[PDB]
Amino acid sequence: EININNYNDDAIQVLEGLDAVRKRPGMYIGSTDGAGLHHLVWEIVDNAVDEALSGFGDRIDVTINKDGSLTVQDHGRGMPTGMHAMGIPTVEVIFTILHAGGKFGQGGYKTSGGLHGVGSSVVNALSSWLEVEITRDGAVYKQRFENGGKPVTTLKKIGTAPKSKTGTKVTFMPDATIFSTTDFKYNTISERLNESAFLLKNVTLSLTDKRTDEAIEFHYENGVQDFVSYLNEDKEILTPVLYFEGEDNGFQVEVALQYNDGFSDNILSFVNNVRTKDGGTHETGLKSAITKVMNDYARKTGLLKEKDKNLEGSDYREGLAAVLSILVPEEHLQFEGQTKDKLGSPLARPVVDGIVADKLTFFLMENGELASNLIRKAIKARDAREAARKARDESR
Amino acid sequence: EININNYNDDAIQVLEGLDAVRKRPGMYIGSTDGAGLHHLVWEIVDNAVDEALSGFGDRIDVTINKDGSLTVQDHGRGMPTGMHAMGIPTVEVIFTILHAGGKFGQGGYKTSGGLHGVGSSVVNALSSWLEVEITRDGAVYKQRFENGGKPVTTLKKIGTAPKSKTGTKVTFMPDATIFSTTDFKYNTISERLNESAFLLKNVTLSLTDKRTDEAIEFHYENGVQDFVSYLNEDKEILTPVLYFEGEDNGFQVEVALQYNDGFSDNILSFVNNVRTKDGGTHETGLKSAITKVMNDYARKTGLLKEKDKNLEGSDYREGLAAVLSILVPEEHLQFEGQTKDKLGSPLARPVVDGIVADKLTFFLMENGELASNLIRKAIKARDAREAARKARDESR
DNA sequence: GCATATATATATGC
DNA sequence: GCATATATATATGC
Ligand SMILES: Nc1ncnc2c1ncn2[C@@H]1O[C@H](COP(=O)(O)OP(=O)(O)NP(=O)(O)O)[C@@H](O)[C@H]1O
Ligand SMILES: Nc1ncnc2c1ncn2[C@@H]1O[C@H](COP(=O)(O)OP(=O)(O)NP(=O)(O)O)[C@@H](O)[C@H]1O
Ligand SMILES: [Mg+2]
Ligand SMILES: [Mg+2]
Repeated sequence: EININNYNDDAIQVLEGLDAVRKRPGMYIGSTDGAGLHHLVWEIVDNAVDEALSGFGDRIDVTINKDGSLTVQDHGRGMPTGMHAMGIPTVEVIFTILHAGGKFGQGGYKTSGGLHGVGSSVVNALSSWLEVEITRDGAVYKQRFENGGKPVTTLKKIGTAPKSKTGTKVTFMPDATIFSTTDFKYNTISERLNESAFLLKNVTLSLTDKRTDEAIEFHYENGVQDFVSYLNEDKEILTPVLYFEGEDNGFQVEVALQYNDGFSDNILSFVNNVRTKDGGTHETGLKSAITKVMNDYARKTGLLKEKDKNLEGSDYREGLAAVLSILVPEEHLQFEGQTKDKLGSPLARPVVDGIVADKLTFFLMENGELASNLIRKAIKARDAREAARKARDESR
Repeated sequence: EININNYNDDAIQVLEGLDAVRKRPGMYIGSTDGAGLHHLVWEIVDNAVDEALSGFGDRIDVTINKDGSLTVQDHGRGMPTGMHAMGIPTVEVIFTILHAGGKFGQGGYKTSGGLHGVGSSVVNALSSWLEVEITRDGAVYKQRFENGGKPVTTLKKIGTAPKSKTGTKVTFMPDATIFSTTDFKYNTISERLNESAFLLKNVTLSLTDKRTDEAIEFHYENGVQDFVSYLNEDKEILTPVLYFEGEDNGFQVEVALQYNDGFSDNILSFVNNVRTKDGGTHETGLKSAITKVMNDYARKTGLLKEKDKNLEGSDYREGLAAVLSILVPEEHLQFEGQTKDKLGSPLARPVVDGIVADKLTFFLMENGELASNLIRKAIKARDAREAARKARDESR
């Protein structure tokens, strides 16, 4: 037996890779609960999106099948259908080998959300079967895997097509043995695709559930502005949607703002169309140049007096709705961990802060009335915040 | 030439493992700053700690070399010195292959910090050079890597040692090309190792910084009680140090708690001697149980009434300082992410909430004067909080 | 029908 | 500059 009194060469083991991910899923998707479960879905969809963000495809069709598996069809270029430089088909590289793919700087993708090269393999490793249909250059190629991403067929030609017809169609059963639930939730996927559809002013995403025949479809002519509105729908707005966009040593930033009656700060941020829910170097940029440009503004118009300290950030965000969406080139792309919740690209902080800072300073100079009322609300906020502290402190 | 318009099988690159941690350092230590740099220390210490937790090593010393490299010596069993079955020294397999080790429950280890099979390998990949030295079985073996972990010797026997003596000595220089800083910080390391000491009664930990001639040692006999006591040192207490402890399903919970005249809570938790700075299922059951037990004591003794609302867990934790250290078995260990920052194992919410609730019940039932000052403390809390709500609301 | 989680929303302090 | 907890709503499983 292996011991403890007996730690020899025999005791160190090497996982075959997809096996590493079956053993330590937590490292790759976070958790094996339903939140875990849906990260598989996001991995495949992010792949169709990265195709669309490079220019290929105007339609992604997610589909919960009767039997419980899920499908992502796109009209992008297709996965390469030949022999890879390593003696199994390239598709087989995508799905079974880790740290492999097109987004390492080579030039196959423009800006793009994937960057680790694990996504499709992680989905593959964690499924009890998985199928690919590629459409390329007149032909349709299929291949299947079973029992933790194990090839059971080579890539294999099964049909012809119109020649203009291209794209990828993945379908996987998540593994009952890995996940405490394998019940895909139509409500979760609907809300995700909707989030994504905002971010492709030119794309249509769809979800179809053959379990219930429910179906929805998303499309948005004005993108991040439509996003902000959709955050303030059944709410009551105290400003028109501000829309600021710009570029800067290859960064591309798009931002939409609109205040509401409310008191919440509610601001959503995205690197290369990938929601970064914990914020990051980009969100900090925005937060910054609001507080700077508002405080600077109110000092220049005397509405915060001279001997009067500077409002705080909380104040200026109280009631805010903001969608921030940056494209960051691959050479500058850093997130904080195999996930993609937080953004560590130190360049994004001056990028955004810079671009925002200019656009905003110039919006207020133009709408004096709107901008004064924004500074008066901010003043009212620090008044409330201070009254709470006054109180909480009196009581001790 | 590889572009958007020419994407066939050469646009997919396969990164050799250690190159991947160099390509995407965020996925692997989350940042390439002072915080990332100090991650490379903690991985090598946790490896040493893991030996002591299985019973091997009474000592762990850490040195910041004049040249700015850092050593970590342990007297544990030493890494296996022979030939791994994949055809290379086992030492090599540790420092150069990802997803490899003795902690996937094979028996080499009891319960350990580590579990991913990557830490040693990450430190090597991010180092201008790395040197191991194993003492086992009468011999001192030694092996050197350069240029992000490519081996420049093999595992070479370099001399003699006495036949019962054992240990591993890991020296590495962080790679200045990767990190924005490679100054190791003595205060930082001091602090971490202090804390690693409170959980290792059988180990004395050392830090020497040959840059400046300063050293500290660390040894504790009392675990989380010595830890809580130090957490409160220059504060004023208002309670003895409380210590619960219990076992369940092979898990082991230990926790120390103690209150101060302050308004802050100070909960520190640990899985397998590894610090979980974001909590996780085990901190949460810790907190759950404090709250539920204390409101039950509230209503049973009548300091809360029918008409009154249950107190928030926030109220009960003001001035709280606590250290929760659990031991969780490999076959249940699971973090959210590669990062070990928060625990994700489901069975630990019940276990810790079981052990503490039972134990803390028993204690209030029997320390009623104190139990009532506590409850009264949470109330005057709640009245501060609920004073701030009204005095804020009364401002809008 | 009971308690389960789930979608959402505010709350400062170190 | 940084971490969610829950408050209480509703929807759904034991
Ligand atoms: N739908 C698709 N269409 C075309 N190519 C694809 C598609 N999905 C994956 N690929 C290719 O397969 C590679 C592997 O992607 P993937 O396994 O998800 O990792 P990745 O996109 O690079 N980066 P990450 O998603 O951060 O893991 C990609 O880089 C693409 O070249
Ligand atoms: N100080 C040491 N003494 C003895 N064996 C060691 C030591 N350091 C590492 N090892 C061996 O190397 C293996 C892998 O080290 P490491 O790569 O950091 O992996 P891990 O500790 O298993 N997993 P992880 O640390 O989760 O990032 C361990 O399982 C041990 O067998
Ligand atoms: Mg991807
Ligand atoms: Mg380790």
